[PDB]
Amino acid sequence: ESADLTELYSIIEKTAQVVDVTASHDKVWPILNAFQDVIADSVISFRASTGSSADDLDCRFTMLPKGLDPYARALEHGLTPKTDHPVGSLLKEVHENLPITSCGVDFGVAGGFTKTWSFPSAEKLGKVSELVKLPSIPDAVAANRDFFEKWGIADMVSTVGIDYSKRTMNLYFGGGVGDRVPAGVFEEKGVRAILGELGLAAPSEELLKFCERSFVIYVTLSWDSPKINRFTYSVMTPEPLGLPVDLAPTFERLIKSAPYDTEGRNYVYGIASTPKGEYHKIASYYQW
Ligand SMILES: [Cl-]
Ligand SMILES: [Cl-]
Ligand SMILES: [Cl-]
Ligand SMILES: [Cl-]
Ligand SMILES: [Cl-]
Ligand SMILES: [Mg+2]
Repeated sequence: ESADLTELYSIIEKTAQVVDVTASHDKVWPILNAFQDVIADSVISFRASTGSSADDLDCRFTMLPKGLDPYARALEHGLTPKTDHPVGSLLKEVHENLPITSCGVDFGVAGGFTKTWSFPSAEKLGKVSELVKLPSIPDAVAANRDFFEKWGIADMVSTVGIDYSKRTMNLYFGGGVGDRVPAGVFEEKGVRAILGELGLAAPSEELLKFCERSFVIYVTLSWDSPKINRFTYSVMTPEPLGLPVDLAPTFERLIKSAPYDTEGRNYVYGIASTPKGEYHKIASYYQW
């Protein structure tokens, strides 16, 4: 399957160029070699960003099997260094104490290994009450326990992302046929209240219209701040050109001119609110 990795690299290099990023052969090939045994059956997607994060393109391999510890694999191959910071111990704690059924890894095509993904199945979700007991959890989860309880989302953790490069964590809520994020989270009063409570930028008119199409949210937390770092609404659609947003030129190019067919496939779009403003994300699915 060495020639398979060669085609995949060639797709990664070109897709990077579509969004004005240059892939690093020296960073990406070790990752392809490290995960060669799980790439064929993985879901592979490319995620572009506006704002500061526009300087790299993320590549994600998801739906990786139970029995792969993707952080351990990255450590084993020297793709990321050992650390005593709790970020390095959280994955194992989450995998034991939340009903995780598959996983994933995430890398910048220029920057190298950045994140792991831990996925419960939609039929049985994770709980904030179990997260707050984990030795390596950010203190900010319990520090915002009021927020998760207020908005009725504490028992519907649907994905955990761990970013080793930034020392942040993402908690997703909602998705698939699982428990639903309450409707009030997506109505204007709710969007204003949430962003206000979290000290984030007041929602734009574009964000309000986008929120009407959303049923997945995720919260970004860190170990070094008691405050939620950002709040992101997500929308899944096979017609991203029809989203009620103005698309960045790089996003339009990724939709229209990727080196592969996404005919029919869903894209995943996000709008992140921070204390300074709104930044967008779009994921295109190469292998599904
Ligand atoms: Cl993110
Ligand atoms: Cl509801
Ligand atoms: Cl996103
Ligand atoms: Cl998203
Ligand atoms: Cl910011
Ligand atoms: Mg259910």
